[PDB]
Amino acid sequence: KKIGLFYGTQTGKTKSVAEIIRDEFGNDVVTLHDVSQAEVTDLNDYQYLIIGCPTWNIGKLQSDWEGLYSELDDVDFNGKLVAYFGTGDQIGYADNFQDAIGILEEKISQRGGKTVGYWSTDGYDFNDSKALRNGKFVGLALDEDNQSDLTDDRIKSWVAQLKSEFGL
Ligand SMILES: Cc1cc2nc3c(=O)[nH]c(=O)nc-3n(C[C@H](O)[C@H](O)[C@H](O)COP(=O)(O)O)c2cc1C
Repeated sequence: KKIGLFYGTQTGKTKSVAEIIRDEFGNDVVTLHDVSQAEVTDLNDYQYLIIGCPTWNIGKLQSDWEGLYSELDDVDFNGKLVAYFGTGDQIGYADNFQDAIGILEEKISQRGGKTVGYWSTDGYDFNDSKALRNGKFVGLALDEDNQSDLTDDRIKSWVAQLKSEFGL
């Protein structure tokens, strides 16, 4: 209802984290949107938005989000509060860890979106990320490949941080 969660997924991993974020907020609060089936004007249907995106070869947006990225100039995000999460592999892609949510955040915040849900880099091992803003991550960084065991507590903490920042 109130929050729209817009995710893109190639191997199902960002999709399953989205479901866990959805159940943590309440199914009554967040509705899931796979960007493969989305129009970019679907983002207009919400004042509170959650962006979910993994980084793929080579340091690119997942392909469904990549498709929409070009059209982001056609939507106005002013007044909207926007959160970001991604899944990533910090061991194999230490130079591009979570680039996708940083790429998306740059554009959306430029087109009006107000970023909520900044996350600590304490607990990760990487060299570089387009997702860094004053030494914080732009949203929750998940690692299902190397750090899957940490993911449930990260979601629980971040959703609680978000419920508070969104005003639920
Ligand atoms: C060929 C390939 C390229 C990848 N490139 C990156 C990348 O540059 N940055 C990153 O953080 N993770 C990278 N990864 C890891 C994926 O982002 C990670 O496994 C993610 O969870 C996949 O999410 P999805 O299942 O929702 O598509 C790559 C994985 C594959 C197999």
